[PDB]
Amino acid sequence: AVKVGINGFGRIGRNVFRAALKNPDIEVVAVNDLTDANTLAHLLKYDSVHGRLDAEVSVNGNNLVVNGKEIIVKAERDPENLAWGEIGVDIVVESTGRFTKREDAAKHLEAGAKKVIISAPAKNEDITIVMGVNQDKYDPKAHHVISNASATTNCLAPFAKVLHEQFGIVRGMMTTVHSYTNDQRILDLPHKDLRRARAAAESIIPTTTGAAKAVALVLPELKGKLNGMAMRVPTPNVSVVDLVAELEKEVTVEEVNAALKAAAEGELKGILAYSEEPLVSRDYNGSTVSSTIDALSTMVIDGKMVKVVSWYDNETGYSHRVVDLAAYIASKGL
Amino acid sequence: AVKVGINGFGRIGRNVFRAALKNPDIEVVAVNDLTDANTLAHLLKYDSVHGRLDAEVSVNGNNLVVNGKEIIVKAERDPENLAWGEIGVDIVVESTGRFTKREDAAKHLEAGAKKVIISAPAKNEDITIVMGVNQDKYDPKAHHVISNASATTNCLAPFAKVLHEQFGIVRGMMTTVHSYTNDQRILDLPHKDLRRARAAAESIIPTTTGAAKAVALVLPELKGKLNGMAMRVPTPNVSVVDLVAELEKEVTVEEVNAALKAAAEGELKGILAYSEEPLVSRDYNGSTVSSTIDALSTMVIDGKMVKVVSWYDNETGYSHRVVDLAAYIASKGL
Amino acid sequence: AVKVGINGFGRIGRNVFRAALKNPDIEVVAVNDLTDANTLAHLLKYDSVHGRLDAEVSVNGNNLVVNGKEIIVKAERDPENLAWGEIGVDIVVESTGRFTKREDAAKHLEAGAKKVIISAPAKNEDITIVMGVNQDKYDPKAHHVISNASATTNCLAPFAKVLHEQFGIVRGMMTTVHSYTNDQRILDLPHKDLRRARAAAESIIPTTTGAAKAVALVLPELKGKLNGMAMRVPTPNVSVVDLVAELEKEVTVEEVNAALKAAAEGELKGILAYSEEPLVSRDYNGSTVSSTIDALSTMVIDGKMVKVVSWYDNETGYSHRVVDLAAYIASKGL
Amino acid sequence: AVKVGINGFGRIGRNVFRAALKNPDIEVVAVNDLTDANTLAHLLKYDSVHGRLDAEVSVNGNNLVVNGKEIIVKAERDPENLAWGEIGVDIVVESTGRFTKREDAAKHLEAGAKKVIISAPAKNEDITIVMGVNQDKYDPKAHHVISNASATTNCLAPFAKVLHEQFGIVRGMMTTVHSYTNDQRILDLPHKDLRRARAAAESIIPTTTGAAKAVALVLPELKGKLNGMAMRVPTPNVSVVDLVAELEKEVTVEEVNAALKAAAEGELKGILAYSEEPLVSRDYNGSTVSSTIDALSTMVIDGKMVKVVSWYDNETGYSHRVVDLAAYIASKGL
Ligand SMILES: NC(=O)c1ccc[n+]([C@@H]2O[C@H](COP(=O)([O-])OP(=O)(O)OC[C@H]3O[C@@H](n4cnc5c(N)ncnc54)[C@H](O)[C@@H]3O)[C@@H](O)[C@H]2O)c1
Ligand SMILES: NC(=O)c1ccc[n+]([C@@H]2O[C@H](COP(=O)([O-])OP(=O)(O)OC[C@H]3O[C@@H](n4cnc5c(N)ncnc54)[C@H](O)[C@@H]3O)[C@@H](O)[C@H]2O)c1
Ligand SMILES: NC(=O)c1ccc[n+]([C@@H]2O[C@H](COP(=O)([O-])OP(=O)(O)OC[C@H]3O[C@@H](n4cnc5c(N)ncnc54)[C@H](O)[C@@H]3O)[C@@H](O)[C@H]2O)c1
Ligand SMILES: NC(=O)c1ccc[n+]([C@@H]2O[C@H](COP(=O)([O-])OP(=O)(O)OC[C@H]3O[C@@H](n4cnc5c(N)ncnc54)[C@H](O)[C@@H]3O)[C@@H](O)[C@H]2O)c1
Repeated sequence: AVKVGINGFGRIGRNVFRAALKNPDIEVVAVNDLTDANTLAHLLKYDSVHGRLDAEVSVNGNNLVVNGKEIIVKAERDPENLAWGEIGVDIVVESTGRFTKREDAAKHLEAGAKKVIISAPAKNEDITIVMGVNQDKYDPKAHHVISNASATTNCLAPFAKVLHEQFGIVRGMMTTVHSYTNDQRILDLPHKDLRRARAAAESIIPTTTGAAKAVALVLPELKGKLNGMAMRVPTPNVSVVDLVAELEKEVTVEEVNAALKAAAEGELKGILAYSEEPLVSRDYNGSTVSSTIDALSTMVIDGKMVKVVSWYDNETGYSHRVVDLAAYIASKGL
Repeated sequence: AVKVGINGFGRIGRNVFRAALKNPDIEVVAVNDLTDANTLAHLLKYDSVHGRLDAEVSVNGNNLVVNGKEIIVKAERDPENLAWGEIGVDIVVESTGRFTKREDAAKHLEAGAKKVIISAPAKNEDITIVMGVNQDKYDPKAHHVISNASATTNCLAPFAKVLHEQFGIVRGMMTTVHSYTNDQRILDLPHKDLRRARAAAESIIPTTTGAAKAVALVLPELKGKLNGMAMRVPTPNVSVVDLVAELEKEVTVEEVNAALKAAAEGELKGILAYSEEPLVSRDYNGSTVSSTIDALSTMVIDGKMVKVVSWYDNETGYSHRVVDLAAYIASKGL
Repeated sequence: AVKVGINGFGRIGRNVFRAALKNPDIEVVAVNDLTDANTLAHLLKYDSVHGRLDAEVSVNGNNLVVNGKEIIVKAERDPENLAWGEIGVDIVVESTGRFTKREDAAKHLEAGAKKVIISAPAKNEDITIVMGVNQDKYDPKAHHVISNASATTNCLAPFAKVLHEQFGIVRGMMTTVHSYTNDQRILDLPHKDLRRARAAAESIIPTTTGAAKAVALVLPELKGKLNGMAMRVPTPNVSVVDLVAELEKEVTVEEVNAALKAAAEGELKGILAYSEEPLVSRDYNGSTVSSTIDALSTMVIDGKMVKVVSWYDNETGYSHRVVDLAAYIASKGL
Repeated sequence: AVKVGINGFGRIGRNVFRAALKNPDIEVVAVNDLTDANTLAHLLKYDSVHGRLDAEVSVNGNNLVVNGKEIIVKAERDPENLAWGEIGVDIVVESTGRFTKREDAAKHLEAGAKKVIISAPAKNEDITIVMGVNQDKYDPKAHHVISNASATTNCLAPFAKVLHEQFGIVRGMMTTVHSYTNDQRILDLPHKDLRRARAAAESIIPTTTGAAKAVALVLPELKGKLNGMAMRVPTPNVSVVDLVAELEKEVTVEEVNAALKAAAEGELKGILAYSEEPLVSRDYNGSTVSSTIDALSTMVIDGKMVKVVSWYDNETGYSHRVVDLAAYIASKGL
């Protein structure tokens, strides 16, 4: 239905493409990176994390060919030269990781695009959205550069929403044991973050995260009530959020879990899931939801302090949300 | 000085041996396991985590020879047959992981030993000790089966003591992002804990930890106030404790860090350490302290909820504490 | 059609079960291990390597239930008490790793089974078979305890057969860069093989392998002409054989590759595959063939010496061959 | 004694710096990279692979301060702006990986340096040297841009030299199971080499190498007789060479090992080592020799074909050879 372009055909760019392949209302007509079609096709076909792409992939000139459909391949380092308008691209998924500033992402609009979805926390964006939490705040008239936040925020926000509405969150802190990403390093290389500069597959690497405070962007009532950190570990994909919060209402483990299960079946179905199985990260590789409560981990002290653990495939879940947001934004008229 | 025997020459047994080599007051004269001297000598000399042992290691008959001293090698799976008495062994380090219950650990006493140190949380032990927290409670007359707790409790207890004494802990929850251990599995094998049954180097594995509740054993005032869990990750060694606690007094990050640093350079020197550097797990491999505060991670919300993160080499640190405890127990008379 | 029993429901045991689910001619009616039905069910449903099993799995009493079919679960350490006869099991897949000697595997026969397939190299087996190479040598009247060799031998034999037949192998050496298995150790632990005793996910570990010499059992003309070793590395599954051989004829890379593809498309279709794609180990996870030639790696030096590289999913490919062998054996009369 | 500059303060650059701190004849007065002094100092102080540097490290403006010594820090992307001459730098270690072509490496000469050592195979270099094999071929008057070959070639050449002199090599093929390096990728990213584009810590990754070919550069008699490949695996450091060669005469494992042991204790002392211990990769971390024979792995088939396996710490060993070459080149006059 709506024509979409993807700038930065990497981990999120390609997984967003995989997700788009399952959404008939979304059509990816062009992608942009810093290599050639042959390379992007090879990477799209064979994935070290999600296996071979269950589709036909080939190349024809500067175009990828998936199931007969041709996708234009561009290699413009400067997004202002993408000429999105000429090929009718309305929504651009900005996932290079280099253009999170509005002034930069806005270059896509200058190139003829209508809307831009930054696949990460942004700066000076017109608004930040987390599907299932605040998409109703999207304004087609005033919002052109939208942030889909981070995978961590998309995992926490949904169940933070439930805990707050049902029991009221006074204050809380979280840690996300997160798999490594391409923003880290193989073997001790320069990095603005001296922790992320260290060999990713050899250590537990503490690093900051704005996910806790970013939750306030989608749930204003939580402003100043949350904070947290991250710990990158030697796993290629799938992460988990560990939240410890003080509640206004006195609760039991059963009550907390019941409320999370109810939200997973109702308001947040497809966004928040609920599991009573003793699973591990590998089990969630490929999961499309944004957050899956690990019910067995739920605990409470004095009926006022609770710990909630939730899984999330930082690649697949987030990419699906990006597509859901694309379709949602389009449904409001471009 | 004091004659020591080690039952279960594994990760702790061997690292305890390395630490013993550095203390003139403790002499390891015999070790017991389930293999021959050739095998134990090879494992002792070459370590995948701690490098080559800086000492001369050889074999005479079926006994070990380290720096000119002969170490008797036994291979009895039933501790009752160890005859520690015949060779003047007074203190036995029980580190097989199979004899944490008093009925099993006491067999060493039945066999001639005077004191037994269980290298883990125990059952029906005379007392559980964490050096730097409650070794003063040790009574040579009434205590014969002693537990040195777990590495996690040895990491948490030291700073929980500082936090409670200086600000007062109302309640709190912790999570330890822990390296995998020999209790886990290489590739999905049967295990009582269905999570620990899964490929250890492939996932983030949520599992239990008695550390939080065990802290009450050495700090009774914290009874019923703490709880937690563990996340086993793909690293071979070094772990980290993440504590989120509600304090009684209002505090600032600087006040919390100052108290921890004071204790680290004061009363808990050698046990608790304090670091303001942005380091990673590999950097703590070989660390001999029981707990190192990652000061850069300390945070506070509403001046009441605090997060404290502490590193610990679960093998080296704990092993050193086992030896310190042995020397301490010996100093009180056998 | 034929009722099959699996002794040792581990990596091979369970992956053989998966393969059997896709073969209407073989029905697994019972499995034996050292744990309960709940544990085996959990392990069968969630695999850290091959993902979630696409089938309904539940427990009923002390039995398993897969897609409405009930699978009997036993927990007999001694195979002689399995009572295969009483439940009509004619073929037993011996995959515990503890009964590779004929006298031990034969205990299944005393228990009522008619044929035993040892899922590994054996001792005193009536015959060793590699599907696609010598199944024609199987004699229903004289062969009751059959070995399906190792995964490495199943990978090498097929193309060693092609090379010898087309160009004649004078002599050769092979090395298999093999993923770790459950016969190794998580962290330096006693092991008859001092190399396999070392932390499996931490090093490149040289270890012996009888695959090269075993090829002689399925290809007699190669007796005394091949030898090799293995190198265990930090990967969970998928291995690769590296064969260097002196040939009788002088050849070119194109000639060698062409002959391998001819065999893959004809004589050994389904057993030997041919690939001209620049892939990596992850890409072969799930591959059901016994051997896939990495054509881009083929190399020839000074006309007479060649290097051929072939991939193989040591779990999936081998398990499918076990099932193919069971079906083949059954087609000859039980 | 001789003033040295390091271009590309990375894995080799920093480890070369470590080796130089041990050689009184080599004085590193400046290093160049693409970051700030604080970052380089931090990376030099804490190494994820080799541990904390045993020296005092601090920063003073644009200088590193190691044990009171001032080390100038530059950040010039273009080698021609380095002005080595102005600071008396005579020998430059080119270890960025971007200037292996003579035309590029020569830029250091234009900037005032007298000699350039390319820490890798090069293009149109004046000469390629492997200490212990052909340093005697270095000509101070004609050789200004020298290559110290690869770590792999430094491992193979020394023992290939012994085998050829003692038995005569007809032809041979090699494979080096190599730890991953910074030229690879964390998670499937564009790369000219489609194999190296794949997640490095997740697969066995075949990749080409001219190491066996480069041997002819230092041992001209082996021209056209060798070739090989590489296999990158999930280990951070330490690699191993696996050579299979056809000899001009029949030999036994004992004779091959005896000749290798003799050379390691004689002519190649310090370059070639010999071990009869059953070790693994982690055991060689820190090894300063270029090649250590794993005697237990030596094999021979049909009298004329041998397999020799040798270990090498690709970072430490090679870095030491770089320093050795610098001292050697200086001793010949600048
Ligand atoms: N990986 C995750 O788990 C995850 C989850 C949620 C959000 N994100 C966010 O998504 C963004 C991308 O992350 P990723 O993990 O996919 O990174 P990545 O490194 O895998 O992909 C980035 C891609 O963009 C390309 N690129 C870089 N500069 C370019 C330019 N100037 N023009 C065109 N293409 C260019 C790169 O070649 C690469 O293919 C980041 O902002 C990140 O924070 C990542
Ligand atoms: N690894 C850590 O981080 C850590 C830290 C603190 C405490 N611990 C505790 O220490 C104990 C041992 O742990 P580990 O990691 O050293 O385990 P391990 O598996 O590495 O070592 C156990 C050793 O005991 C031997 N053994 C087993 N049964 C025996 C028996 N019946 N008789 C004699 N020897 C026997 C084994 O062969 C092995 O060498 C456990 O109770 C564990 O919880 C572990
Ligand atoms: N894993 C591979 O890549 C591979 C490939 C080809 C062949 N094999 C061979 O297959 C065999 C099994 O290998 P694996 O990797 O599946 O091993 P594994 O350790 O994963 O499985 C062995 C199973 O047998 C069970 N067991 C042990 N003793 C038993 C007994 N006495 N009675 C009943 N059950 C028992 C264990 O609990 C476990 O579930 C070995 O002989 C091995 O050499 C392995
Ligand atoms: N790592 C090994 O095992 C090994 C062994 C022997 C030789 N080598 C070779 O040594 C070279 C470097 O390898 P490495 O592993 O140290 O790489 P690395 O990526 O760790 O280090 C390269 C360094 O150079 C810097 N750099 C890049 N371009 C630069 C420029 N234009 N100017 C100044 N600095 C620049 C990078 O910031 C980095 O610090 C390569 O040619 C490689 O093939 C590597």
